[PDB]
Amino acid sequence: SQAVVVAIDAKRVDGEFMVFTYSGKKNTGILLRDWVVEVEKRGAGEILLTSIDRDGTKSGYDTEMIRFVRPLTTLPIIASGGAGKMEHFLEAFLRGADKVSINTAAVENPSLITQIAQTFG
Amino acid sequence: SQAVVVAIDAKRVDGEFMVFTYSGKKNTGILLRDWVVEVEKRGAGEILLTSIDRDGTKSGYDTEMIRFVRPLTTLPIIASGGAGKMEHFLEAFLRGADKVSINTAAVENPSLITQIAQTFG
Repeated sequence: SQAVVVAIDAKRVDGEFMVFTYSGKKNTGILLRDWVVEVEKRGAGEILLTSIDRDGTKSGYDTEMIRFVRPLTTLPIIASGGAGKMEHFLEAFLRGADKVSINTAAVENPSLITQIAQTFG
Repeated sequence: SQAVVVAIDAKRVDGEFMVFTYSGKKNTGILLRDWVVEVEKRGAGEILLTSIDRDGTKSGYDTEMIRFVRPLTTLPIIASGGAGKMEHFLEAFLRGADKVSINTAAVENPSLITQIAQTFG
């Protein structure tokens, strides 16, 4: 299972977390709560959980979505989308994320990588 | 280090692999070869390597980019972008990817998750 990462992009639609495909543009009609479980059962090794609701912003990770997903699966959850500053990483971990993903934020401030790794491993 | 995933989006510009930010839209001017090394030194636990050149296609992962990155770092590399069918996963692994990421391909054919996990773990 260690070989498979499932990336899940989700956002709020009418009070429900829905899975989106095609770079966050197509509403699949599949509930996030159902998909997370199925991905675990099928043998995914970790989940890359991207909130389309926070992706591209610097407001922090979507901690409500992390909280929602945490009790539904035992897999490692990688929080993605929204990171801007050091306090955001602790916040994700406190909601049950196992890992944090950074991209633009890392390029623009490489020291974030160092700071997370020295604090959290 | 296990806590940090660095996502790197890259593509070819004038014969060089360049790092892009802002969902693959801004050319940073930073070479992929330099950035991979720096991310390793700074303590990233794994790299999510997305080829903007194959993302959103179903042609396979960008195996040339995986080959290019493999000898530059010892970190686990997650191949991302381009997956369409089972033979693509073996191909990525054979170029040195440690993991494969799937998203739209998994939603559209959940059995891919099962098949990768039973074959590769």
